[PDB]
Amino acid sequence: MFLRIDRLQIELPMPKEQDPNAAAAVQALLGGRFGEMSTLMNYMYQSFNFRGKKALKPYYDLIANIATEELGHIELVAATINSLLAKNPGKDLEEGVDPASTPLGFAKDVRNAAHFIAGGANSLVMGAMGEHWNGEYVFTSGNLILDLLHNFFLEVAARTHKLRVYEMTDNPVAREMIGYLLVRGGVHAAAYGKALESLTGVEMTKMLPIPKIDNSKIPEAKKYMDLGFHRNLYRFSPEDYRDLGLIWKGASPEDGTEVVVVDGPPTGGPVFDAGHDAAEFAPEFHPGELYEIAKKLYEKAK
Amino acid sequence: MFLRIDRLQIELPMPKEQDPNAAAAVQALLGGRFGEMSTLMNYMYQSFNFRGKKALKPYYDLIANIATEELGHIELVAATINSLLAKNPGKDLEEGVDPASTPLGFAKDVRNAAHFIAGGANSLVMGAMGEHWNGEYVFTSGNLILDLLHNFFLEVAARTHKLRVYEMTDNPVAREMIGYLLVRGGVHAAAYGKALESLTGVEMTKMLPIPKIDNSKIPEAKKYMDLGFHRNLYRFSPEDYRDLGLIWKGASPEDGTEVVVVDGPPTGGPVFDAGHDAAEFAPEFHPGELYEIAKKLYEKAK
Amino acid sequence: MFLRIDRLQIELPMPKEQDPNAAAAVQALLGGRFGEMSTLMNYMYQSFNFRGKKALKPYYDLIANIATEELGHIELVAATINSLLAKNPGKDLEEGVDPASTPLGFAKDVRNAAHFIAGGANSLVMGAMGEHWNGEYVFTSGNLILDLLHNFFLEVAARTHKLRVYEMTDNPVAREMIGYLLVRGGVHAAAYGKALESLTGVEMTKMLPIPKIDNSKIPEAKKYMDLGFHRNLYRFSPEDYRDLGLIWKGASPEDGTEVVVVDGPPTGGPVFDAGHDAAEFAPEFHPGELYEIAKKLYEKAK
Amino acid sequence: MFLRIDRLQIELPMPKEQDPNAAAAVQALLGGRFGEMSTLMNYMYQSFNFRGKKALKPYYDLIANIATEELGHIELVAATINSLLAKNPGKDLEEGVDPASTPLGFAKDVRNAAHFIAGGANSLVMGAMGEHWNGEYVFTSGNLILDLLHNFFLEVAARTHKLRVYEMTDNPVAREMIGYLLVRGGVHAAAYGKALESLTGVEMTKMLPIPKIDNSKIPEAKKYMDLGFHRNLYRFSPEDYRDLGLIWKGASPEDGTEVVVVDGPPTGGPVFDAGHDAAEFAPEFHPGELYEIAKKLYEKAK
Amino acid sequence: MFLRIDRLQIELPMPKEQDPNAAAAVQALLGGRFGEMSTLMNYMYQSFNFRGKKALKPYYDLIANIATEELGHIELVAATINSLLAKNPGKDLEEGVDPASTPLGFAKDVRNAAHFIAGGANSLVMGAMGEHWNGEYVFTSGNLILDLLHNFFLEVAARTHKLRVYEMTDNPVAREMIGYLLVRGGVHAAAYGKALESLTGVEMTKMLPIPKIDNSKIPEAKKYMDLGFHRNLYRFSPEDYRDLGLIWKGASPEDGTEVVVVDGPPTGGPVFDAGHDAAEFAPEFHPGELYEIAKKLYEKAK
Amino acid sequence: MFLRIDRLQIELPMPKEQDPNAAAAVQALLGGRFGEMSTLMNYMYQSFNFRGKKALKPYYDLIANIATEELGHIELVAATINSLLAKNPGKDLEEGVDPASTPLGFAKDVRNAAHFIAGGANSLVMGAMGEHWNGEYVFTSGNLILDLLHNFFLEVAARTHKLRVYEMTDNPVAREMIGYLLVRGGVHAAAYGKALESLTGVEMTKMLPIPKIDNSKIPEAKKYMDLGFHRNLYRFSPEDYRDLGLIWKGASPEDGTEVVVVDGPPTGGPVFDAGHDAAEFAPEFHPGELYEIAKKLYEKAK
Ligand SMILES: [Li+]
Ligand SMILES: [Li+]
Ligand SMILES: [Li+]
Ligand SMILES: [Li+]
Ligand SMILES: [Li+]
Ligand SMILES: [Li+]
Ligand SMILES: [Li+]
Ligand SMILES: [Li+]
Ligand SMILES: [Li+]
Ligand SMILES: [Li+]
Ligand SMILES: [Li+]
Ligand SMILES: [Li+]
Ligand SMILES: [Li+]
Ligand SMILES: [Li+]
Ligand SMILES: [Li+]
Ligand SMILES: [Mn+2]
Ligand SMILES: [Mn+2]
Ligand SMILES: [Mn+2]
Ligand SMILES: [Mn+2]
Ligand SMILES: [Mn+2]
Ligand SMILES: [Mn+2]
Ligand SMILES: [Mn+2]
Ligand SMILES: [Mn+2]
Ligand SMILES: [Mn+2]
Ligand SMILES: [Mn+2]
Ligand SMILES: [Mn+2]
Ligand SMILES: [Mn+2]
Ligand SMILES: [O]
Ligand SMILES: [O]
Ligand SMILES: [O]
Ligand SMILES: [O]
Ligand SMILES: [O]
Ligand SMILES: [O]
Ligand SMILES: [O]
Ligand SMILES: [O]
Ligand SMILES: [O]
Ligand SMILES: [O]
Ligand SMILES: [O]
Ligand SMILES: [O]
Ligand SMILES: [O]
Ligand SMILES: [O]
Ligand SMILES: [O]
Ligand SMILES: [O]
Ligand SMILES: [O]
Ligand SMILES: [O]
Repeated sequence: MFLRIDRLQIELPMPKEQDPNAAAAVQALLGGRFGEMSTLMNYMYQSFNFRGKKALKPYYDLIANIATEELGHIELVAATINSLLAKNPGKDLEEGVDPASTPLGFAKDVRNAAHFIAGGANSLVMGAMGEHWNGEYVFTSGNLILDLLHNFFLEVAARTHKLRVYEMTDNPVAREMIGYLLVRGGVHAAAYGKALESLTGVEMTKMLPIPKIDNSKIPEAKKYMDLGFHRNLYRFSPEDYRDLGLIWKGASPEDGTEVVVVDGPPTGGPVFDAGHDAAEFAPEFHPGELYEIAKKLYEKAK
Repeated sequence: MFLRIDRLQIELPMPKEQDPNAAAAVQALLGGRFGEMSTLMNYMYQSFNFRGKKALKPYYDLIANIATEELGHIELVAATINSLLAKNPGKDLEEGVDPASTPLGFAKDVRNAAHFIAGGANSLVMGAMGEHWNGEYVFTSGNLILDLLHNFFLEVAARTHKLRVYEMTDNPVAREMIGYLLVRGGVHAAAYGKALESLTGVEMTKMLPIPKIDNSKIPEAKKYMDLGFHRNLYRFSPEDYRDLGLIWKGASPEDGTEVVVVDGPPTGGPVFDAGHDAAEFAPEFHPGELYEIAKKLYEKAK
Repeated sequence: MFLRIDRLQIELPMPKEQDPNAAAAVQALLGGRFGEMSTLMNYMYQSFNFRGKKALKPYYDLIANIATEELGHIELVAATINSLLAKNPGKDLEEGVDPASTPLGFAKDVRNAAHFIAGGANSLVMGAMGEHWNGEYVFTSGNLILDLLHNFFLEVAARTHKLRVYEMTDNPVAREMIGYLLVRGGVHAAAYGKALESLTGVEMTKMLPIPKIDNSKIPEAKKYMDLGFHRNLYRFSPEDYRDLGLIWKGASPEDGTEVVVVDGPPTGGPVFDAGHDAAEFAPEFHPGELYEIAKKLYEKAK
Repeated sequence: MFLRIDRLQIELPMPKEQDPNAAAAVQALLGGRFGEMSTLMNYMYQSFNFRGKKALKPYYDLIANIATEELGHIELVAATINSLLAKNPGKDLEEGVDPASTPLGFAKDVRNAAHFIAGGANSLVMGAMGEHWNGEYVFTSGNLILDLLHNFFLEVAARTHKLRVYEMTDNPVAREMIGYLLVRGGVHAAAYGKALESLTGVEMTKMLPIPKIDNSKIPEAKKYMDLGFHRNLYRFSPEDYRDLGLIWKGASPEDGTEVVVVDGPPTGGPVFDAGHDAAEFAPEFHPGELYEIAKKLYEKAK
Repeated sequence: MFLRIDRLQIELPMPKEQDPNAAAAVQALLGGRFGEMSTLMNYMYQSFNFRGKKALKPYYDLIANIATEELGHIELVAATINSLLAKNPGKDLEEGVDPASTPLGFAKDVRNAAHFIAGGANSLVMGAMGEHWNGEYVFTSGNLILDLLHNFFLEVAARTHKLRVYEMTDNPVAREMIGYLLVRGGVHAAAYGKALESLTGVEMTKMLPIPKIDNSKIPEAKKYMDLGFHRNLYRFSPEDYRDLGLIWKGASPEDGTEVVVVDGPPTGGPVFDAGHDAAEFAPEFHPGELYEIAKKLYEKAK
Repeated sequence: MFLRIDRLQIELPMPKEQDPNAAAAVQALLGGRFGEMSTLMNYMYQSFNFRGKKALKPYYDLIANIATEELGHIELVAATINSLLAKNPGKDLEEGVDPASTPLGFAKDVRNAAHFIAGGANSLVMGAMGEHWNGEYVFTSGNLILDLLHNFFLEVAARTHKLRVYEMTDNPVAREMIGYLLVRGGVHAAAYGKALESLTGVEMTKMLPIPKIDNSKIPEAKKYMDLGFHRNLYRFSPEDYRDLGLIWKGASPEDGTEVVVVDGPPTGGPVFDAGHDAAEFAPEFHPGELYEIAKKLYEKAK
């Protein structure tokens, strides 16, 4: 079972203005083959399908727990996309938008028109070419070593996509999200590498980094490492998965320092609200009446 | 962000036999168009994309919270499929399997060979025809009423699929899961119906049930209604989404009785472990050495 | 624009038994790559996209008119599938079905479970492997000769699929439909062949038949040829497309006799009603109340 | 069976010049998930699959007839796309185009290059991201109420897409088509809402409009309402489907006025011919010889 | 550029019976995600896309050459499927087949009806669920180490699928092919492992075997190891790719013995001819006349 | 089996600078429905699946041999795309690229962002809309005439796509590749036309050219015809497929001159190396160390 906390894993800054094509690129990191939907769903299904949940508990704890962290990663990437697509972030009501004036004319020419037609200028479950995420992006073989090898690869392929998208987008919201997730994915690759070392004797962490560029070269990632985030494997559970430190121990590939298991989630930051976009009819063409209905619900609870 | 509890939402019975084609049918309820992946991802993305998270808070709480419940539903359906595919449920080691003896011969003739080739006799992210789940199964328009109308329909379509699959197999593991999720889906349809009533004045819950058959006629669903579980909307959050009762109030469609919000998840049941299946090399061809490695990780003194 | 006549293009026989796997095979002829959805949508879009609708009018008339015939062919193939899936053909009410008795148990083991889960034991927009029909099955290049060459090939590929499916099932409903559509497809291939001859001088009809087997060797096709139906190109329009005989003239490939345009559709046969299937909740679990509602709508006096 | 009339459901104006990206956006309304292919194919297959064609005749008439209207809607949207893609609308011959001069250079940079590579600058069976229409966009459950609920949703989701595309495209051809189809889809949603009211007692039409914006705010739609088109359900059949007025009666959601069944199709407008585009080789590189062949066909018919 | 030799990479045994469902399983090894189409197209595109073809030549030679071997592997797997589907292997003519006798009746009930409808009882470009091979099964990142890590994983995933299919069928044609390709895939995994060791210092070959079962335990693989074939990396080029031994050197993972480059292909075996299948119209319904045409082409004197 | 020669079928010129959208258009010719992957895989699978390999040998030789030529065509088109995507063609090391400077900013706005995210600025297995190539683009019926008719169509449809892309792209690398492949595809269509003439008596080559434009109007193609390349069917085999001249004889459709079989491949031109692109991490972020590793491999081979 799962619980939800209404916080992003990190706070995000506010864009100056909408950037459709940046959003379209960041979609690769959400619904593309090596996006956060893929790391999420790989580890989630592997955790369901895991054989030897007690006999191989340290490894089950690892996969089950990282799966849970990836839920917050799809959330964070979606928030980044939504921030880039928001007309009026935080503004509950805009008046005077006239559909006859072609208020979405810009969207005719952007890469991803689906963001504005199918979405209400919001994230979709797709990659940078509009390709919808698919379940064949999941590998769940039941063989622990084969799955872990897959997962080590998956994390460094995902890293490579994050680096490339970072190099496309100058928006601070994207750069902050990517810098943070470069550090988190670095932890995951290190953890799966340590798991493989324990099971096979092959020194997988010595292959890192892939590509051969340090996260320290990405300023936003460097800041998060200066805060210690590359050391941290958070236990995203009230009471379970207490044996993470049997694998998540020893040296960090980033700097050689001792890694640590942190009890509980980080404190994070606020969730994002894109506000009213009347031309998208989102959350309504003119939401004033619906806001009054919601206000009255609180009154009649008395 | 999210947390995980290492428990299924309910206790499931022990499978007494492998039933591949029953598993293949139950896959519709996991990765088909109207399976639990679809209710999950619809509500998850709508929750990310929600505009007016404070101004329309009761409705945000509702979608965000139901999304979180659906995480446990994909888990429960996957455990059911894994139960139907398990050769040696709960058993850490089977010896003496020889690939040359054709130990997967039965799998040649089953509907879903992928369960045995791609999976290690485990669940996959697909429906009853082998179709992998896809992101175009998600509707996230940004318009609150349009989304809620979609979701009401989605829940009753999903219910229809559950009823049809129930009629295909008398397997007790599958029927236990379906009975429970008929009740839970009944709550979700009722909740979206109540949300629509509040926003539009249209008495959507008076359309229920769809199809025109009562859950009380399904013995395994009646079991859970007899415990009161159709009344309960569980708040799957430590501290957030506290305004569910502004919508989740008034009469149950099942029996006219007053519905209630329950703070926190139900107690749950243990997770499922399919055990060793040597022919699937899962978790290893012979996992004895890996089990010894895992045991030695605990020798870590202190 | 289009009009509809509530009749199948031919009378079909009453199914005597459900035959799921025969239905699954016949789906190739509906939603597979070379099924009736493909001939329909190819000619429909080519007709929309046609350049020179006046300057090349005989060829426009041909494609526009054959497209219209193919609407009745998807209808006929769907009726055939529905006949093979019908539990109680023509019967408005069956009572006493109990879901707990596993009334869909047989469907667990059939090839196409989607017919029973997604469909209410009815046709779906897919082929013999469950693959949903897709728009990339359409070729609409704007170049008349290239399109016509495509269409000649399409018809003989479709014929090949019909012959193979015919050889898979001796079901009389399926064979009646296939015999008729072998004849109709023979007309379409001949017509596109004659169109190519007129534009290029290449004697395309001399390539027929493909494969090298005569329709006269298929008893159910010979039935319709014995009535003269291989001669007939029906003009499915009240007033338009009057120049078909500029192309549809000269010898039939079947027997060398003169072909003719028939103004208007053939008489047809009744539509098919699969009746009540309570286990599929179709048209309702118990439709008695809905039938009473419908009856009362007629009480509307005047 | 079906018949064809060589008229669009409304006349369309002529664009000043080609607008590739407008065409690419309008594709959502043709081959996207909530485009006219989807309303067409949903109602078409539901009509084939309908159980109780006599006992539930008013509802069968409704679905069967609306399906027929949607055939003219795919035609109208395709004509709109073709109008936006036409280089030389109405012009049968352009001379002097040299492929070596890069006459399609502009198409290198447009959103939808397939329009110019796979199509001969013509419509394709796809949406606004190039995604080909697929049969999984059809819902045909066999359960009348479930299907009608689906269809009510489908029409208002389609409306939402039409409004968004309208807000992207200032081209009169697009605005006229969309204004007209907003009114027609308004009729369909009202009709399915009235059908649900009759079967369930739930006042579905009171939910309209969705989104909460009146068609009267869209100038082209307002004109069509001033002509009475929101009242009209046309009977697209010579002799069938005569019981539409048992459901299609009472108040219009637009203005409260009495709705009416119109015997027969509207008179409509001319079909569209994009003319010659030599760089697309459409209908031929230089069609002069083919036009002479067609002329001679009329001579030799004497 | 490429050349072709009209020989399979090994001699295969004569099939003694048709086995449709065995063919359907073996399709996973052809067009599934981890089939030979995937190893082929991965290495082929990586070879095209390779940066540093001179500066990193040993690694280019390796990928370019293994790609070429995989061409013969798709050929070998297709021949195996065709053997399992052949009615009359090696026989040019069967007379007396009558379509009306339902000669394809068995095919109604097999898993893969497409083999008999779309194919003429022959291989298709698809996996074990009928899923057509797709280009998203290719990973071509341009980063040498990332690609090589991918390829190491790909080979051991492919091996896992081969082992599972081997366990599904005791058909001798299938098992001969699988035994040989277990050996060949073992060479490829070892070679990519050695390439990774050279570039990273990580002892990837020490992870082998994955799964933890030796090829020597599969009798048909041991057959080929007993001939020495696990030592051999064949250079499939007349004059190019001469630096393979810079990487393909040192110990075999199978037995610790020294591996070698073999200049040129192995001798091979004859190609397979499934013979006439009249019910499939393959190569014609009755090919006697075509055989006479072919014979007469040789009468060409000189 | 197959062999590889490290030469392109023709030399290609060097672009002045990267042209992403030209690359995206040329992708249609690689992985689109009528691209070189399709001609390749059609003929390859038809050759595997061919019945009567001896009795119909001239036709088997033709398909098997043309399949082999198409391998070099996917190679040539990929080289063209890679040339258009290369930042630094031929340059082994660029220093000073800083990811923090947004060095991929241009790629945010191009049509095909996947080239820069999933690819390392390299070719992908997809068409001009990002659609990945799929195995349903292959037709392998087992019926010789039906397949040959398909293949004649396939070649002229492919030609049409090549002409359209030529008209979009002024880059010499694209124009040279397309001019050459127009001539080669002209040979293939002529050859399949001659095969059909021999088997059927229908004068298929008289339909050529399709579209009705001569290759002589494309300057690059004209040059290759002036060199005689339209006459040449190269035998891409050491010793096999020696009966091509039984079909490949008589008049060329281009100019009436006698066609010829050439023993062996053409001499071709150099393969292409895109060089270092540090922002793509291709072949490494900074490949200096890897180049030193490769150098040392040659030293330690002594
Ligand atoms: Li911006
Ligand atoms: Li640090
Ligand atoms: Li625990
Ligand atoms: Li519970
Ligand atoms: Li239990
Ligand atoms: Li008839
Ligand atoms: Li009948
Ligand atoms: Li314009
Ligand atoms: Li009005
Ligand atoms: Li009637
Ligand atoms: Li060999
Ligand atoms: Li043999
Ligand atoms: Li350029
Ligand atoms: Li010449
Ligand atoms: Li030979
Ligand atoms: Mn992540
Ligand atoms: Mn991760
Ligand atoms: Mn659920
Ligand atoms: Mn639910
Ligand atoms: Mn037809
Ligand atoms: Mn036809
Ligand atoms: Mn419509
Ligand atoms: Mn409509
Ligand atoms: Mn291989
Ligand atoms: Mn391999
Ligand atoms: Mn080619
Ligand atoms: Mn070719
Ligand atoms: O991740
Ligand atoms: O991540
Ligand atoms: O991550
Ligand atoms: O759900
Ligand atoms: O559910
Ligand atoms: O649910
Ligand atoms: O057709
Ligand atoms: O047909
Ligand atoms: O047809
Ligand atoms: O529609
Ligand atoms: O519409
Ligand atoms: O509509
Ligand atoms: O492979
Ligand atoms: O392989
Ligand atoms: O392999
Ligand atoms: O080709
Ligand atoms: O080509
Ligand atoms: O070609």
